[PDB]
Amino acid sequence: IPELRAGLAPRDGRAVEASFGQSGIWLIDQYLPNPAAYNGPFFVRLPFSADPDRLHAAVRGVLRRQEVLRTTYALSDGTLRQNVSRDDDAVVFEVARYGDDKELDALVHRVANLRLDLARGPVIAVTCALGPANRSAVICNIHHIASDAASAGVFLRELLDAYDRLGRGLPVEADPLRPTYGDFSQWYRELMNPEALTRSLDHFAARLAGELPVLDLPTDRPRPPVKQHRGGTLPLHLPAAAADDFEALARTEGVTLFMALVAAYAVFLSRHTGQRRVLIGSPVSLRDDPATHELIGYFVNLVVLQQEIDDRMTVRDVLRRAREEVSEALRHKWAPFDKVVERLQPPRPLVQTMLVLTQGDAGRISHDDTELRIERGAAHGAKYDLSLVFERDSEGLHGLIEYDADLFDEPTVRAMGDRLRHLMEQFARRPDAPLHELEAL
Amino acid sequence: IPELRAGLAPRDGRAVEASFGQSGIWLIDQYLPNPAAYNGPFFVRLPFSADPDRLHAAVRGVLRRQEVLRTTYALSDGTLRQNVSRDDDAVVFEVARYGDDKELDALVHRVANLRLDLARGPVIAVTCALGPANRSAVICNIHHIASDAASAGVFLRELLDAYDRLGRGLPVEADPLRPTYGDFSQWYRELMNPEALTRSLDHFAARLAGELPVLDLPTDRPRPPVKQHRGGTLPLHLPAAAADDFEALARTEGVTLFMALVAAYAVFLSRHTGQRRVLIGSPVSLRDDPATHELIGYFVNLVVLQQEIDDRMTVRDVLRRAREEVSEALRHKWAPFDKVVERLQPPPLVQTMLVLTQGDAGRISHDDTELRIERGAAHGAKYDLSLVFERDSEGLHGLIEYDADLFDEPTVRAMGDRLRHLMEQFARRPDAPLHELEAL
Ligand SMILES: [K+]
Ligand SMILES: [K+]
Ligand SMILES: [K+]
Ligand SMILES: [K+]
Repeated sequence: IPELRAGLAPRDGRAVEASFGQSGIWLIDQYLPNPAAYNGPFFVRLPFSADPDRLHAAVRGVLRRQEVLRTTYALSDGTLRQNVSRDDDAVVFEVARYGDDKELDALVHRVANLRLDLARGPVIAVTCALGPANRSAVICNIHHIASDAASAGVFLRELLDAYDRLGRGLPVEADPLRPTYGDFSQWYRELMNPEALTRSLDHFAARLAGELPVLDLPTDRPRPPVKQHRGGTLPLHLPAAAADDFEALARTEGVTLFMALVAAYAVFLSRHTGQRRVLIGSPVSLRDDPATHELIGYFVNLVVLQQEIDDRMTVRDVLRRAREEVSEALRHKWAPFDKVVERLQPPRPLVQTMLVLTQGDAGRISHDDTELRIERGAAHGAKYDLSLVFERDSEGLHGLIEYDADLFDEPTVRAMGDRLRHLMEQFARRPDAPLHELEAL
Repeated sequence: IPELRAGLAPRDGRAVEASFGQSGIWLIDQYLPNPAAYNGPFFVRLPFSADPDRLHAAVRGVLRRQEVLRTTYALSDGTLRQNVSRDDDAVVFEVARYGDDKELDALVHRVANLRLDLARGPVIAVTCALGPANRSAVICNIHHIASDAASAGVFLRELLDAYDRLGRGLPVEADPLRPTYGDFSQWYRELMNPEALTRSLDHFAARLAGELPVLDLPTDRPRPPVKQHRGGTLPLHLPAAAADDFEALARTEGVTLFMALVAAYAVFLSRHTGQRRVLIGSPVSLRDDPATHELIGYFVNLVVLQQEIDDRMTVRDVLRRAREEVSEALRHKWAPFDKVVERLQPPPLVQTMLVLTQGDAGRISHDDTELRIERGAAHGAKYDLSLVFERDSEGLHGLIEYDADLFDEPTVRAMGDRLRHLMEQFARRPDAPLHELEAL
């Protein structure tokens, strides 16, 4: 797998083609809300009161060092292109006040519900929120065509570094040795040469051949003709003990934590739908190369995982079947989801639910000897029926549910969450047990 | 002024043309937020824990009795039509929970940010919010084309009444003797016959002739090429004392409270813009006839008020000049705003607005206890800023709705402070020339 190098894309001024991910995203954009909350608008509470003018000047420094934040999109002869502008002030900005968490959440909602223009920009909004005493907060919305979950950490590190440099009178400018998102976009297209792309597509086309199941969850309402794009969230409240045991199960059985969650979630879905086969989408990070680790952009590909469940399999059986499914999918993870879709020709996609695992250390930023936390807003467009979003660090494993309120009332979701965390507790307690001997509630 | 009668529009099934207001609203409709907060998504805290299934059944009863909630819109031969459906379940509904004010505001925000489809519907969203103890809340979003500020009280009275009737096994059905929004729409077109419409348009075309000023407020940011539809709100915090004196000022000088607010706001704007002439829009209620008082719909027309201010006029001068401008404008208030705009051909007309509601429309009685109608704070900032006043039994108060594309909040807080200061001075020195009312 070749290394990403700066200058791969023409540094002459010619506009680079959008990456596989940007192209799929641009196609669907209808000025909807952010599809998901885990990778959406965010904020960080500061243990000082930030100066608004210098914070704004720090933001312009971040735009200079982060080329995707100055990028708009347009078709040029049948090809979508990334048009980079020199204007480091293309940000939707405001200074506002709050006195408590409710007032802060009101400011977050305003930022989170912007519907940014991809043709003209800006693609980023920032609010400098002034709190009581020595408190303040930065609120940020980056359009998902220009970001992913990890981008939030990148943005805040760049912003706090620029803030501090500008305070010391130092300059804040682009790193010419760092690759851009345009370089990564070209690198991705070179990686997916025609033979390598057919090979990876061929894999998923074989795995997902035939009549695929459509997730059949019990709902409070039928799917409406008009989607209203109204997402809810609900924390799992997975007990710390059960969470620690679930992590212990994973390593004891030789599976990653993610493989374990995928298996338990598949069992949960199989029970609730009465369906043997379940499909779970997962957004896999493409940040393998460390040259991507300080770049804002869409460094993700959605990968489809298929599992077959029945209640005579044991916990250990499903863990090991998830290990094989995840292993092969990750081996072909560079297959762009939208080309997988095009190759499969479903009845117009593939997946109606998603599972995500983040390392909680990506939501932790050190600044001036203190630790800061990246917090997500709760509002989203409910792209899927429901998405399980897990985060694990040394301090423990925890999760939340993002759900489509067009289908579910919140107590239904709380009941689902209640069964899922119970199941996960039984998984760790009885790896040898057949699933039918794991009793409900 | 003819009476509104039920059956004015054919009860045969032929689709009535949209009202003047609905037409203007439909033309602009993209998929933007509610333009303003004062007339936007709302909620009411209930002193019991509502039963979700019966509350949903109550909502279907309101749809049956309130025909605009079952209306969608579509052109048919160059004419916008109100297509009424019999589906009393066309509502964006959910049941959700809250344990404190923050969690409730989270449920309000989700309802408030829906972008309802005018061609397909639903045009209404309702959330049955289950709180702690024996407490709950109803959260509601009705599209601007199908409502006005007063509609929220109509909706909630209908809802609580239906809820109780369904509890006692009684039926909840349409009142055939009550006119519909379709009747009002046809009544409005008959009222604005060609001669009567030309007369009212002629009035505003003469009053508003020439090069109109464009509100020139100091902003923190220039007006952006891409509007982001990001509204803020800021409470004015008008002291009870000054608010009472201000009301007392109005009565003593023989002007309505609204007239007094219009004068003080115009003075405030002239000072902040450096402009002698200021235009203020005001949404005027068209619910004169008591036959409209239990109807949900857009019963409003925007009217443009023009005022000339300089600092040698006294408080009493601007009060009496506001009296004449408002009196004449109200006399021609049926002239549809969009037709006034078409007649004037601007390069619309007003960049700011003033509203006065009677807080008795924001207060409803249920089983001996009084309930308050509360507005969300999110909106699309249709105007640079809008001053929203409400006068109830407890006093007079106001808030500012503002465009965050232009203003940071501390700028708006400083404006609200100068406007509140000015209004106190108005009441203290009605004889004084304005140049003797010093800032701060
Ligand atoms: K502070
Ligand atoms: K505030
Ligand atoms: K909740
Ligand atoms: K309750």
